[PDB]
Amino acid sequence: KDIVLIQSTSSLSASLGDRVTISCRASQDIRNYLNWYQQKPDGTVKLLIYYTSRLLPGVPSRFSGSGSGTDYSLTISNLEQEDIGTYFCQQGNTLPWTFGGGTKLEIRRQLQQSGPELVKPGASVKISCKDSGYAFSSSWMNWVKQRPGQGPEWIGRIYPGDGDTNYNGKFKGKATLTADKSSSTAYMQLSSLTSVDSAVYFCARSGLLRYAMDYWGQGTSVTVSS
Repeated sequence: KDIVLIQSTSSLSASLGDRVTISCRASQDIRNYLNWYQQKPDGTVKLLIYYTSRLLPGVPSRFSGSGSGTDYSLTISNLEQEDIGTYFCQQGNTLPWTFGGGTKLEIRRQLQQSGPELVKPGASVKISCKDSGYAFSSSWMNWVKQRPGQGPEWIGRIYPGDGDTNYNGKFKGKATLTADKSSSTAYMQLSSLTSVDSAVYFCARSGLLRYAMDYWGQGTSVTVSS
């Protein structure tokens, strides 16, 4: 079994200025390889904390991370408006990378992806991700699935340099990852689509830390019609 990540609280509201603390739990000691992403109401994703407690450039100091072994947490010392969205943890100890179920936080009382697609059941789609950055061929391009309400799912990755890939077993016969160095574009084809495939798919890069995706595409929504 892949390491399961749990975020016991899936919905929490609070007032501005409030101290907010979100818990993440792993089914096995993930040796401090734990990250936290923020997804704003518009669906965009961002890596906030990596390796349990390291803030990424530009994150506000009101964010911190704690924990070890199997128990981790994210804390916002005083909630701000821009802090609204959903928070997902993710383990980077063993492939496939797995994410928690997300915690939607509310207030009480370079990666350029292709457009949305609508398809009939059983049809296939090939979507793209153009990276304007200089590390396209020297980084890993990861892909993530997000069904409305569920936690993201790491589908697999590809190293544009030599075309090597690493898939999540669940999507092996489902996804085919390819890239193009001359155009700095990573492609993902999803075959024989079912209603279970309707979702938003993200491309996200990693390089310095293969388990933490620090740059994300805006996401492409694929809908498998009735």
